[PDB]
Amino acid sequence: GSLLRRAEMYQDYMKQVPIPTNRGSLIPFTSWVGLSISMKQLYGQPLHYLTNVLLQRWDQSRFGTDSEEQRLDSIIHPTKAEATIWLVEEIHRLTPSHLHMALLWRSDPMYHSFIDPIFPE
Repeated sequence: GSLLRRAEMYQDYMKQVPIPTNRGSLIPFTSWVGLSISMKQLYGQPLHYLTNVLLQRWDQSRFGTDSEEQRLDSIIHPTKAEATIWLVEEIHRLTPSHLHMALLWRSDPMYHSFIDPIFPE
């Protein structure tokens, strides 16, 4: 039963945050985490634990490349990138159980580092 109270409160909160229907202009970016910070600044909403973990994994995945350094937004267009993040965020708001979240957090000693603070409102 470890972490069940906080997982339930967390998922109950995130499932109720609406995905913005009105979008801004394209956001230049050089990392997925960077793009997510821009989105949090501009739209003033948190992103889900599962989104923050996924974006960090996408950034980590680029390391070790044989290619020369290249801006991420020269590979994935910012409009598509932001759309991707809102799509995965909607999945993570609407589908996972709080039991599943508690199970992940039991195995992730740093889980709190992927949970956003409360935003104004």
